[PDB]
Amino acid sequence: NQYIVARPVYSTNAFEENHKKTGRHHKTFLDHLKVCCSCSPQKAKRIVLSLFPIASWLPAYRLKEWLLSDIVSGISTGIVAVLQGLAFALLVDIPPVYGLYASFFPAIIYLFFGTSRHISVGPFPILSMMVGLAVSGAVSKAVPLLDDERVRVAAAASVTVLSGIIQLAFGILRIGFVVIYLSESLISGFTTAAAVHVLVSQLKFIFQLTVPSHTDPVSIFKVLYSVFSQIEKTNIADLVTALIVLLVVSIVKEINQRFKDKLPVPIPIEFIMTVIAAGVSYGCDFKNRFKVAVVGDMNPGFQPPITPDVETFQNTVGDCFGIAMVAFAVAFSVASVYSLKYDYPLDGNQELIALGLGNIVCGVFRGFAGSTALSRSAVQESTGGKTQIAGLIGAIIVLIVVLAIGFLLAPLQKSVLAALALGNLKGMLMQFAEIGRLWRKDKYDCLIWIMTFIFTIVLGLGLGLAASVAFQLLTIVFRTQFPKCSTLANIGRTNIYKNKKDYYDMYEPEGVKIFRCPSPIYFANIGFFRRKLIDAVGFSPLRILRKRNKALRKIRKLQKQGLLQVTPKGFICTVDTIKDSDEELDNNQIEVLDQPINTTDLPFHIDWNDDLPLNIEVPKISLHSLILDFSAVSFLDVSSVRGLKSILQEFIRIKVDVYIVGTDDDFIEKLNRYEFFDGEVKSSIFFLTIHDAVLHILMKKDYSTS
Amino acid sequence: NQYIVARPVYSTNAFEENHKKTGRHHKTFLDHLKVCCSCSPQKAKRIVLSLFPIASWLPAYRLKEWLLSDIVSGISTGIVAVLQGLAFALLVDIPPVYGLYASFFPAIIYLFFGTSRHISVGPFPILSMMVGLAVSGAVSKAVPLLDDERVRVAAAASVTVLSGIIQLAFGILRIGFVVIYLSESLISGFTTAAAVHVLVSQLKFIFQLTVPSHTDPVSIFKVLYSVFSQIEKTNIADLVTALIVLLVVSIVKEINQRFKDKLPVPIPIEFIMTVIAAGVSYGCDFKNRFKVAVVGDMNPGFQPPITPDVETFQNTVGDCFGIAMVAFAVAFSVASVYSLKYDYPLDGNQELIALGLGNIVCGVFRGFAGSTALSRSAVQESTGGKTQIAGLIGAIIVLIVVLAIGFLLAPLQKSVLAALALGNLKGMLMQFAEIGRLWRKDKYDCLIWIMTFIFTIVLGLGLGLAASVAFQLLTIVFRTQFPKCSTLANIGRTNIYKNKKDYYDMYEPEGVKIFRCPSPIYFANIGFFRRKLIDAVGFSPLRILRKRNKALRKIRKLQKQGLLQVTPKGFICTVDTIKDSDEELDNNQIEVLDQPINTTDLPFHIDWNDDLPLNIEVPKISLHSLILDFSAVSFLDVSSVRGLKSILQEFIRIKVDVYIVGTDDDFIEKLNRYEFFDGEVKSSIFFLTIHDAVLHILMKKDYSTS
Ligand SMILES: [Cl-]
Ligand SMILES: [Cl-]
Repeated sequence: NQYIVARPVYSTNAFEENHKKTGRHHKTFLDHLKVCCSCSPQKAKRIVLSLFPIASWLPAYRLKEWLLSDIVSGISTGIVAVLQGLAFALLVDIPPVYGLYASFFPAIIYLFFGTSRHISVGPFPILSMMVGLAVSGAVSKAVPLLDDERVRVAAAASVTVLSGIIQLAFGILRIGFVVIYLSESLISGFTTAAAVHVLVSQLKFIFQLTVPSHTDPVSIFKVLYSVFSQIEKTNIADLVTALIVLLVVSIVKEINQRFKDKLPVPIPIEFIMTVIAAGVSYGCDFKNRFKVAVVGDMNPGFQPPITPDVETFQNTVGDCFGIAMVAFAVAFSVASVYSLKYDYPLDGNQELIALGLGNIVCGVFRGFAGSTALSRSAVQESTGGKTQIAGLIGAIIVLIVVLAIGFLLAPLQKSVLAALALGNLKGMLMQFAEIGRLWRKDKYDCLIWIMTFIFTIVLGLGLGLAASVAFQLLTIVFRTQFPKCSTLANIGRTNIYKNKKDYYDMYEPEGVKIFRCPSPIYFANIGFFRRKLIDAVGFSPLRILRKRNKALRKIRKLQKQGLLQVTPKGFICTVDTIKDSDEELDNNQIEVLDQPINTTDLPFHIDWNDDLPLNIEVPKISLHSLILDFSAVSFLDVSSVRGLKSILQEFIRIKVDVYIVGTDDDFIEKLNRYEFFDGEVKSSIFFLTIHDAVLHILMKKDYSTS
Repeated sequence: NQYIVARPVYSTNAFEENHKKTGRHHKTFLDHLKVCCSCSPQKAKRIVLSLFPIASWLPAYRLKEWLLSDIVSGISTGIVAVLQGLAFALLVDIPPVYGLYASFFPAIIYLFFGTSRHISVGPFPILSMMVGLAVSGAVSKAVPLLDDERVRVAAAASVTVLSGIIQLAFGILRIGFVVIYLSESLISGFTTAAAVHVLVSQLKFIFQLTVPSHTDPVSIFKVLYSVFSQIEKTNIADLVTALIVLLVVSIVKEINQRFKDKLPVPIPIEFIMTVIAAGVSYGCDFKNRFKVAVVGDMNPGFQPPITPDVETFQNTVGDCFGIAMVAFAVAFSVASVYSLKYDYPLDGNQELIALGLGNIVCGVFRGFAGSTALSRSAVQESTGGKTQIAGLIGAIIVLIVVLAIGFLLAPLQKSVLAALALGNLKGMLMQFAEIGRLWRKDKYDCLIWIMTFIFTIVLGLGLGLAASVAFQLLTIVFRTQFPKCSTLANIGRTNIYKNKKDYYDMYEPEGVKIFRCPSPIYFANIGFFRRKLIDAVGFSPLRILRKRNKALRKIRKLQKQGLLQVTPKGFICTVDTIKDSDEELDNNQIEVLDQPINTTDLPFHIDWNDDLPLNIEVPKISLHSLILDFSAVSFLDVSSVRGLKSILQEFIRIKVDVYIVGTDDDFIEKLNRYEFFDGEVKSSIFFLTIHDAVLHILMKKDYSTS
């Protein structure tokens, strides 16, 4: 192997000069705006088919291969969705039939407007908790036992319509890329904190206690006190039934996860458990024997459309923003999992449009918000879900339960629903193991995780997410805050320049300094960059310039008085009796020491690194060439330019040639916009690589030696 | 000038093997915590000298060179500080003697604990506005005419004590680097919007109208409506006097800065205008002839110490946090303009300590928060101020006014004080020109400017600032969100690789792709990076792997059925035109298509790019080597490393070699912590430069051809 290169030393200017560059009209936004408004027949059809995905996958339906799997997966997911809807309507503190409305309407709208094929659409615990908190805050700020739940149902419907409107607006404006602003560790900490929230929320149903509608901040600790202050009134039948259901459900769920091969269809343990619980609570008469809290009689049928309260809109706009963002984040994560697993495209913008429309229709018809539960999407995909016909059949099962056979869910206890909702928490609760992993790998992401979790538990579920996103954006600045700037030296007498402190037998060319900042320099970076550059070169260029200007002022004062005669050979002095005296420039003239040294008045050049007459003392420097390795400097903001240009100017003023190497052409094109280059700072300071600058320096210095 | 290199082709591993690495100790947190508790004699001496700067700059005082200049500068800045304190006590809506207390106490404390030598310590308009808003909020939220102003004075004192406590705590924990979290454009937009706020807040004194204590959000609009709703009751004498004062002070400040040289000292125009205003108001009896509002009679002397209300602390935690942050940011900016101008070190943590102690003492003695006014600091520096003895003399002048000659300021109108404030406001108002400048230079910083302005005008000054810092952190993500990822190619048959779309006569080695992402490839951009890499290579590695696994499954099915035979020659097909039968794997068996292809059961190689027998079709790829130019990739978070590892594995599985080049030694070391490396994704994929990777590819491929 041999790396044999023989070419000329290239500046960026000399390179672009010798190699003619393909002229490219990069873009404007006028032509982009107009080409975005072409409205060709083919473009109009493409837009109308991207807004109505069912027109594309329904005619391409593979009946023989998909119909039975869709029917089976739909039966399973609908049976699960009925119970999940009842439980999550308990989480919202409304009658439990509105959970069935929330399980019915978004699935039917997403069947038409959605691009995913494997997610089940409906409520999930975190969003039901967020909606319950939003409506408990909306009923509080309201300028004035069945009226209470009626007002709560109205507030839930209005919160749902507003969050659906926000989602639909975000999908129309094509902002479907907001999901990138939530990292894996932020989502992890938020979801395990929310699982702890839900665990705490199910305690009033396991024990059958009466807990107020507490609100954030610190709602979880308020709910814990309300629960364990009454722990002497705990219903024992509710507790025992909930523990039995939770135990059996978790055992059979682990069995389903472990024996996923020998099992043809996963065991529907939730269905069996609720059937058995309702049968034993109806046969043994638990409602009057043990005084348990049961689901009770639900009204058959749907409710007429409702009108959204704009007062609730005003009172909960921010809560609905949080609800819309969490709903989209969760649904897009689950849908992305399945789209990567089955290799089909997933339009994020369409998701927002599909979920917003579903939430609007749901809230209009008295349901509450919901996008996708990973627990129900897994039940749908694991049972053979091939298309969104499984969602249609799940919604048909929900419709059958709403219209015909809801009376069977009358003797079912709320502790059983709470036990199921608690059984679905193992996956999120065991994410506490991410703390140690992230500690090992990346402590900024461990900070995001730990720091998200604390915010969400301490604050609310919607305020915690906002503070968490802000802190996660702050850790990006933490990463690039104190960069490990280094000094480079040549190792091997070749074109390899490494850290000066890392290898033996390196070589720094005399008078040359190579400095590397390993990160994008921004506003929070440039003071540190200047401090480290000054520590690396060994002096402050502005201080050297100021002392040189002081020395030049003293030389002029001593020479125009006659004590120092100018000669083209040197600084001969007729009298060597200089007395100690400083000019003591006042506050209004001291700014004259930062000006460039223009000593062309004297016929000969002053050597500032030699000794000056009459004991005038100036700090002597060895540096004559400063190379800046800008390879890993991705961007420069407005603050970086101002800071860098001023840094460069002082170096240039004290006669130190500055070279910037390792930058691509886009970097220099962007630097041309800041009006960075001028006289005394030109584009000739940019070279290709560190070696290119180093060979230029060597030839310059050997020619100056000649 | 010829660049000639002849070295061996170096992986990172081969370079570490050939060049022995200088062993360096671990900078452990425990040993660092060991140096923390030094208990050394000189260490304790320097700690005490750093906490009490006066013990170091007072003995080193130059009397004959500094004393008279400091005396004159102190006289001038104290005469300015009296009037500024009165005006800012107007801004806080308390009696005007508390502005004198605010101009006295912090200066006397900063004389002892301040590392600056040129700033004038006291209130400035933005902080007086913030303190007044915090006081109005506190009096609003307080659980149930002189009593109203007494309540306001107590709330101001308490808000000040809490602001000082927060500053002192931030200085004790050594967090004096938070000023880096405010860019130049954030500060510019904030100070322009705040100058607009201060302009609107002085209108109730120019016109002499009764405006309620409006509070944010949109307090600027509320105050404008209440002002221009009663614009008919405007006092004409107040407006005329304010306009005359404003015209004169603006003209004379312009004459001052235009003719700095001819004037030995700047013309004191606020003082002269105040004396003339008070004289024509007392002689001509403006208080009874025109019913003008005057400063009134002030209580001669100081007030006894007060105890901070903890109810006010509870009510204004966040308000005082914003006040502390704005105070420190402003004082540090000014202090930094003179440290640099006069070349002395400025400790930020001692700045926080001194400002916090000054605010605590001021609030205890019935003052309001203040750090420094750029207008007053400029008067102190521009008049000859050399040390903080000028601040001591200004505080002595404020003391004289408080105790002895305060009654002279009795007939002075408040419109004159408002006019002085506006004359000082002109400078921050002139920052509207930065909009077009930033528009031309950097549009992310233009966005920071405009959004900071809008957040500060619409929301509060404290909420406006909080929102602004969040959006400015978000723009950092906006920059690195959609990087200009590009494909590279060789120019000149040497080691120069540039954008494939930029020059003519470039060269792509057959089968090699070189991909460059020019940014830290973090959580915001790993999906984008993945998509762009897939667009660059021309295919999806996972899709090719899945179709190859499908083809191999069909091959094994047809070969164990006896339909085809295996031979060292290849596949022998006695039967051709096989019946096409897709296996149609189910949802729980399909992830077997993502497994590595281990066809060692068959003795011969299966050339997946050749023709497969019996109508089997797989996509063919020309790519056999993929180079990733990670030179400008600064950092990688957990999300990046998971996404990056996933991308690499898919490529490796389809037999495409992957090389990562251009990364420094520190970057590879960080990667090891993440456990990125394992079997099949080794450390041998890292090479020094792109040419090193390319020379390795060529030798590998030519050896395989040989
Ligand atoms: Cl779930
Ligand atoms: Cl000011």
